Amino acid sequence: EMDKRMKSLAMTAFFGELSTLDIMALIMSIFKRHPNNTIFSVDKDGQFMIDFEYDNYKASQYLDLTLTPISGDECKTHASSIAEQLASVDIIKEDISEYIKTTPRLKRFIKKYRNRS
Repeated sequence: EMDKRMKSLAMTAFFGELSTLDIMALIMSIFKRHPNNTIFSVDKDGQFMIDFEYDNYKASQYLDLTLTPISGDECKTHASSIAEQLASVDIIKEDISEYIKTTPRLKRFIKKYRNRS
């Protein structure tokens, strides 16, 4: 089930700073857990996001987002965001340590997480 600390941090200290990709990288980094699959989605405001599906939850749930599967037409509309996020996912997977290290908000997040006070 979802980690209560990660959720809290994502919704306060890092409110609005994190993407579903960030959440996937952090889950990988903190918990060594990988998604089962990816879902091409869009949010309330037609922003494209790859969402990540795990055993009992999605990455988007850490951000309290209500996303919807992309339609056929939105595939064309979001082709550029699709290619950038795919490219990022492969980067994250290749060396999660380097990504956390070189992504300032993620590195900060790991610090805030590893310190309950």
